[PDB]
Amino acid sequence: TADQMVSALLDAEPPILYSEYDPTRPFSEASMMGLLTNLADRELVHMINWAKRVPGFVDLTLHDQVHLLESAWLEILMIGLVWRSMEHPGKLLFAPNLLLDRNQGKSVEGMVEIFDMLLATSSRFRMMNLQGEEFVCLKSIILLNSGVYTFSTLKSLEEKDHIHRVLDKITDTLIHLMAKAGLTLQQQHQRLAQLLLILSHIRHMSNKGMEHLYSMKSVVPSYDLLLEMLDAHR
Amino acid sequence: TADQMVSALLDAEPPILYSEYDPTRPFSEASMMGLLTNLADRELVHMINWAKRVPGFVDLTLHDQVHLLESAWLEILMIGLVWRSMEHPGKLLFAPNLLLDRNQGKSVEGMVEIFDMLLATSSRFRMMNLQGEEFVCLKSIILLNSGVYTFSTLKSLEEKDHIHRVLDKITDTLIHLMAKAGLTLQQQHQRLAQLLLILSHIRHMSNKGMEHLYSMKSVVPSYDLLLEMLDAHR
Ligand SMILES: CCCN(C)C(=O)CCCCCCCCCC[C@@H]1Cc2cc(O)ccc2[C@H]2CC[C@]3(C)[C@@H](O)CC[C@H]3[C@H]12
Ligand SMILES: CCCN(C)C(=O)CCCCCCCCCC[C@@H]1Cc2cc(O)ccc2[C@H]2CC[C@]3(C)[C@@H](O)CC[C@H]3[C@H]12
Repeated sequence: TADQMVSALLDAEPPILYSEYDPTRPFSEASMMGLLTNLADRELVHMINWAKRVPGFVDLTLHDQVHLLESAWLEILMIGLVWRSMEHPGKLLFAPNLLLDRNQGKSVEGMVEIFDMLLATSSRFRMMNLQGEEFVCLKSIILLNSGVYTFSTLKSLEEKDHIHRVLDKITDTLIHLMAKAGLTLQQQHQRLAQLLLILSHIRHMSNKGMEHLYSMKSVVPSYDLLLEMLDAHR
Repeated sequence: TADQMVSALLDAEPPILYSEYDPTRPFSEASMMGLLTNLADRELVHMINWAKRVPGFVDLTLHDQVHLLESAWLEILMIGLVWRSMEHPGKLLFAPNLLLDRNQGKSVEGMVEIFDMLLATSSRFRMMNLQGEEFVCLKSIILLNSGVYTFSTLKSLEEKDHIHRVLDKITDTLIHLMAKAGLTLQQQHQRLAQLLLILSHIRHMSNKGMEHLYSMKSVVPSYDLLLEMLDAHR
């Protein structure tokens, strides 16, 4: 049911991790990229656990699970960051001990442009009063949607049909949440659209972020890493 | 009204332009990039005329009109291409005299990857049976939405509020179209979501296309070009 979908997603939420650095040492000696890389690397392991709990995800082939996570990982990191930063105007809560403003983004060439986008997205979330139940629906939508247009064998046709069925169930769930909040039918469809259009901007920001990461010529999980992490034993 | 919005958008549609090349000359001697650049350059002029007819667009400042078109131009070109290609499986109808398959995209390094995405998007449009009235709504949404998160003066706050009001009116229009087609309330909100999620993929494809164009180090309209074209006399 829609209420069961909501509880499942909320129950699956990953933990909020801390940055790893000597708090009794001067900040200017740290590698900003080192801290951010190390944080994301640890978040990615919990990402895989969360993804396996998104209803419908483990019904797909391992190959298609990997394709979806390879497309979506940075969008999923970024929507979590924007959500964890919503109540910190002007700052990005990478971790509770790593709350950064835009001037701190200037320590890495090209990064302040990305921080500005993330900050503006968190502002948009605040303006709309995004609720946590909506947040978990949108994050699941990113996981299922971001790689689905870039997979026509029979099995692929079946995998795409299943993804679109799950996506439709999440839509039904978002509408149900909004009807419960007292929105009119018109406000429900307007708010659904506003939320989904924000996903376009998250995609944009992920593309700009990935371009920035690739420009360091080093900071990106490989196909084989994600495959090994998703291909678990019992 | 919603019906008036639909008629206004349909009436504003740009013409379908032809590629410029000697049809009595061998194809292998043409510059593929030359043909594609020259086509897009001519489409951009008609783009500006169309944008000025999207309800609400000319109410914005010239500066914000330019920002929106600078963000959105390639997405708007690409959604038109995908729409003009819907009934040509396996081909991209850049122009009626320039219908290209994926092997023709291999003549420019890096381009076949983009052609594959565009082709897969046109397939998705065919699968959903996208209607022309829906197409014009989605194209207007791209224009209004793609640059709205990347503009907090009072005037900017007013410009963003107006954009979001127009966007909400287009949502209402898309729902109205779907109710008229006989869809249930559930199918209406599911189809609205499916359409808006495709816009995320169009954004993605524009980002990959822009990366490809910038990699030629040359093929992109400048801020000053768009400003001069939008800043018309009477
Ligand atoms: C084959 C084995 C592979 N082997 C050897 C490995 O070590 C495998 C590890 C491979 C994964 C390594 C990925 C590291 C990604 C770091 C992302 C970084 C942290 C972060 C964290 C967040 O929560 C939310 C968002 C963001 C990003 C936002 C956009 C930013 C600011 C960009 O502009 C520059 C930095 C970016 C931020
Ligand atoms: C300051 C004055 C400036 N000055 C001097 C000028 O000349 C101002 C002209 C500046 C504008 C020039 C932009 C040229 C853009 C060409 C885009 C090209 C044609 C096209 C047409 C479509 O309808 C739909 C889509 C697409 C694109 C899809 C993605 C593709 C395949 C990429 O992978 C490589 C080619 C791309 C396709």
